[PDB]
Amino acid sequence: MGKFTQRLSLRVRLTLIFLILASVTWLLSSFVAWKQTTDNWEYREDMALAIVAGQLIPWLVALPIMLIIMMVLLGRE
Repeated sequence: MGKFTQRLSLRVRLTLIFLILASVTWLLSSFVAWKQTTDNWEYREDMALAIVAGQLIPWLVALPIMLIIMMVLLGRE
């Protein structure tokens, strides 16, 4: 497998998607754990308009990342 040899943001395909997918899942978990309060099994914790934003933030950024991951293989995203 490659990616590590190239280490230029992105280059390979299929592997990077899985890697990022796992990274996103882990990130989401870390985010869920990263609870905020004051100043500036579980699954669905009682919250008004925060959990959605927390989940959305990484999603909005991850979405393009995935596209870029796949696009990089073509030549450029």
